[PDB]
Amino acid sequence: EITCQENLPFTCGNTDALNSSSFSSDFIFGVASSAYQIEGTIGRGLNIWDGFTHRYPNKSGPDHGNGDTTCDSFSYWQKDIDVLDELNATGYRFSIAWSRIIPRGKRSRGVNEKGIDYYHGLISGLIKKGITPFVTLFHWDLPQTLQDEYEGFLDPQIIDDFKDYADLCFEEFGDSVKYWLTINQLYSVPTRGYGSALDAPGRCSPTVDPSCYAGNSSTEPYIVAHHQLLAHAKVVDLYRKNYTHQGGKIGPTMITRWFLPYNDTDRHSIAATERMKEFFLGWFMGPLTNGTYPQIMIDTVGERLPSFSPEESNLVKGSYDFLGLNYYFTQYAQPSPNPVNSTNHTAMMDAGAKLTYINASGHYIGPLFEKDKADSTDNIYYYPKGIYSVMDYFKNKYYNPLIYVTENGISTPGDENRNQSMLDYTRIDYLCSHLCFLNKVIKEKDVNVKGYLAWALGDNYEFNKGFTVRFGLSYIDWNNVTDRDLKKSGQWYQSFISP
Amino acid sequence: EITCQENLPFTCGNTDALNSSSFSSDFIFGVASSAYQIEGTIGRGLNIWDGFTHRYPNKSGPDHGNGDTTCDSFSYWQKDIDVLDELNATGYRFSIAWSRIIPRGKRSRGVNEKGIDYYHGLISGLIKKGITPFVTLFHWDLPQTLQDEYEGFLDPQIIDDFKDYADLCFEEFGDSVKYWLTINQLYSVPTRGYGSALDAPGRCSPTVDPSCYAGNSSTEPYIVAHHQLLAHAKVVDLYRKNYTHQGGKIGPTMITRWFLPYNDTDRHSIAATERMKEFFLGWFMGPLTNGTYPQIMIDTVGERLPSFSPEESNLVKGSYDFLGLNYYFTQYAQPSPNPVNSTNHTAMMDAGAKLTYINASGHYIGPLFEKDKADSTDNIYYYPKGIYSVMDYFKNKYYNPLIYVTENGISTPGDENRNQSMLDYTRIDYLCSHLCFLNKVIKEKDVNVKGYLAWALGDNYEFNKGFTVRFGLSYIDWNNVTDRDLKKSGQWYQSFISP
Ligand SMILES: *[C@@H]1O[C@H](CO)[C@@H](O)[C@H](O)[C@H]1NC(C)=O
Ligand SMILES: *[C@@H]1O[C@H](CO)[C@@H](O)[C@H](O)[C@H]1NC(C)=O
Ligand SMILES: *[C@@H]1O[C@H](CO)[C@@H](O)[C@H](O)[C@H]1NC(C)=O
Ligand SMILES: *[C@@H]1O[C@H](CO)[C@@H](O)[C@H](O)[C@H]1NC(C)=O
Ligand SMILES: *[C@@H]1O[C@H](CO)[C@@H](O)[C@H](O)[C@H]1NC(C)=O
Ligand SMILES: *[C@@H]1O[C@H](CO)[C@@H](O)[C@H](O)[C@H]1NC(C)=O
Ligand SMILES: OC[C@H]1N/C(=N\O)[C@H](O)[C@@H](O)[C@@H]1O
Ligand SMILES: OC[C@H]1N/C(=N\O)[C@H](O)[C@@H](O)[C@@H]1O
Ligand SMILES: [Zn+2]
Repeated sequence: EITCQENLPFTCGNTDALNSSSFSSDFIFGVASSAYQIEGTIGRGLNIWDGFTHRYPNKSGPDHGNGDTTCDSFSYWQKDIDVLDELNATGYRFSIAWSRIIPRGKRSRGVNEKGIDYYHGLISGLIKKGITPFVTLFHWDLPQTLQDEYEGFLDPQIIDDFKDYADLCFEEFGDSVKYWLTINQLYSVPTRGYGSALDAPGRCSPTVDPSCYAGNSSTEPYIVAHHQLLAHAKVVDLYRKNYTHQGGKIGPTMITRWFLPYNDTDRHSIAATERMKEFFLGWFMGPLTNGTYPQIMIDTVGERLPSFSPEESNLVKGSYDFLGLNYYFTQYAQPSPNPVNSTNHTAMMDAGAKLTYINASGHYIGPLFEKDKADSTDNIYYYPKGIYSVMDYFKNKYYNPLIYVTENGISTPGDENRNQSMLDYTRIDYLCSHLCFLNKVIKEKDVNVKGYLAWALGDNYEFNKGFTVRFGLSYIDWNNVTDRDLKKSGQWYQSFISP
Repeated sequence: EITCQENLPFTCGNTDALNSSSFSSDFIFGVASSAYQIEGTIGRGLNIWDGFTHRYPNKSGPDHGNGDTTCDSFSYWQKDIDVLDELNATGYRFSIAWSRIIPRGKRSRGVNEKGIDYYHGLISGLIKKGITPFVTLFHWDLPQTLQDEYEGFLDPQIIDDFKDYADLCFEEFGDSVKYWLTINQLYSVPTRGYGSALDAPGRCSPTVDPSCYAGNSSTEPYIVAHHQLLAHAKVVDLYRKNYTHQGGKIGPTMITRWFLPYNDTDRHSIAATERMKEFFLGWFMGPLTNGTYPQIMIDTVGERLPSFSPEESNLVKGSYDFLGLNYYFTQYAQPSPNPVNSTNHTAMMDAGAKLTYINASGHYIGPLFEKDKADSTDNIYYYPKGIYSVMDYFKNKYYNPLIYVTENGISTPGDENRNQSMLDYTRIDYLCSHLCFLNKVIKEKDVNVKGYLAWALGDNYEFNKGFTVRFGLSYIDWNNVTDRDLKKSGQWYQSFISP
């Protein structure tokens, strides 16, 4: 019988009690990254994260930081492999920058052979060290040209451009890459990129944020989400029809959260919690498992929710061999109005829920996850059992999928000095508390989870936050980025992997 | 009788002997800038100077500097107006960033009203201080989308996109702007952007520079130059047919240089010198005055030189109300082979000339203009009489045009500290020596020159050099860019203007 802690102090950092041998022999352990965040612009075209951070610097991060040079994994990819080798990691999730291999967006305009060579070397070096690649085709860094030609995922033109890009990746790298992820966190671009405009490309309704260059927060999230599903599905069908000889697997990445009622004896809060599951997870998992959006979304969103034709439904339903599930935290849900006629209406209001980390009786759900110094009542708190709840829910509700945990991790503040940042015991407690629950759900619920990739391999540019927070298991000095030095968490993870 | 100095020491910094009253009463005096170099990316889309400096950082400058923030004239445009007001300047040349007003390149994709507002405020503030704007529509900063859709000026699609952009500028700002420049230095994009790949977009033949993403240095300069002439001419015809009510004037900007024989008793060097005039100046001035390229270019370049149809010839011939002539220096020319079959052949080799600053008897042409610490035999030297020679030549060869000197200036090294940089006596000597010759040619040759705009208003990002050199008449601290403090040269220029 496995017992896991939900509250500080944690004791799961003792590798005598929790280690890789606690999991099945074949279980993959590693770390994750993405291309905007780590490579730098050298050698690639420009994408919408370049565009957004440069046009709206105060949205790039409080320090106005961006991915121009970052940790320079363009030059120092071997040092990333060395970190993985030091960890004895068996997996590494990274992304391919579309703008590095097809700087002009549309594949007929030519490829960047040097870009292709950069990923070939990375992939070869990973394999030579026994590290299985998990490659994300699209971690948000859309070539700027596509955004400017047709507003990217807002237009159905994205489908074929994304398919031709994907096809080039499978042709060039699929002999060695056997695990592909299509779009990172399907929920995030529609809502943050086209709803709140916190993320690239930064579109929204005028009264949501007057800085947005265009948009409609009420309708565009749905359009973009629908196009993401179609583009994803077209790529999975291409992979499974044209690249079955490579013997690999493909899936989407979901951001997952658990949801609990803000008041667990209040029917209205319970109903909001179930609505959040459908609006946050079912918005994509209903299409992916059934070819349709959830009924509550059909009902509430009405004419703003696109329909799938019968062909599209069939393309999307079942369009995965596995699911990459990212997991960081859980929210309490309570009812909230949905003012659909308000000029500041967003798609995120359609769920009819307000989300918090404190419940009605004043209980904070778990330890601190992210401090927000400008408004401390907006602090995020984590909830280790949420990983158990999410995996259980996916098995039960979503037809027993094969799952890889493709991100899990926690930041520490960029204001800490190097010594403080290296002594990242808060990160060991976060990681180990989640791994304990992950082992527990695999054993108790028989969830088909086959690997875990912690966020992040190293310190990097953090979307929305610049370099004001650090997520790495290895530390990078921004005044001299060559080295990636294992923190206390990296050193702990090394011992967890090889106890 | 006017006597002007050609060699150090100069004495023309004494405003008792040379000042604005030496020139006609109506003569315009001011300074110049360009939008990439001064504004920053905030509030605009991305262009090919963003793309080039980010993809090829070692070509942006030795410091890898770029125009991301620069002197932040987006925020501090009023401080630029204050500099001009302090100078009592009567003119200011600046450029409009296409990517600020039409971030998506093609006007039908929408305009950026806030971008438009930024130039309206600038223009209104200039006029309120009695400063005549001279506005460059295109100072090299092509929206990246156009480069990625069709390779920008490489394709004839540029013509209409540039025309629709220009039309928006005339509609929005032409009620107040009465002097328009179309393309900055017609020679430079074809040769540096598409020949040597020193400049955006960075195309060349593979053996010229293996880093180029595509190109052909032998043919693409000609294609691009031809499209520039067509696009320029289409915009001048639009201005003169549709905006004649505004009562303004439009012209191209030429980079001018004088050329002298490396050996003035050697027929071969004399012939090379005359070939350089045709290949450097006549490449554009033959079309602009006659609708045809020079005969020597027709003969030498052969099938690589595009033809104008009769309609195009007529559009281009006479497509100026004035000429903006930039002038910085003069070269000696000697013969050089033109290996047209060599894989590393460039269009610049077609003139059959090698250019130096030292003649056959060892004479350096004038004072130091730019030191090149990596190869000192590549140092540039200036030649004050060259401004006289150029203006005389334009009057005699090119049908007595109306001329504004739209750039003239000199750098000082970025390694100097602030005190040294403020004590920029070398810049006073450069400026005054040229102004003396400019007054002399107006008086002696009756050249129709009506104003002079020194490069630059302030320190800025220098194409190819980052922040490793300074050109300003006012100093900017890169650790805190708000202020623009007049240097010794700005203070001298103030007294020259108002003696
Ligand atoms: C941040 O920048 C935008 C311009 O993109 C401006 O509209 C907004 O007010 C600024 N935000 C703050 C908090 O100052
Ligand atoms: C607009 O929404 C903001 C946050 O969504 C809210 O504080 C404000 O009341 C809303 N305004 C109206 C008119 O509903
Ligand atoms: C930068 O870091 C690398 C790795 O530690 C080191 O070898 C190199 O000397 C350092 N550079 C400077 C300038 O300190
Ligand atoms: C500069 O960068 C390019 C890659 O864009 C590389 O090909 C070239 O060798 C580097 N130049 C030098 C002098 O190192
Ligand atoms: C290529 O040109 C470079 C400079 O233009 C020159 O030094 C070299 O000789 C040329 N090579 C050939 C094969 O002509
Ligand atoms: C920056 O320069 C401006 C102008 O001199 C000054 O007012 C402001 O205090 C300076 N900022 C800092 C942080 O020094
Ligand atoms: O916020 C941490 C990490 N979290 C993420 N999702 O939750 C992103 O996919 C990744 O790019 C980001 O850096
Ligand atoms: O090199 C000085 C100056 N010289 C220029 N031409 O000669 C450019 O138009 C301008 O952008 C550049 O900064
Ligand atoms: Zn940048």
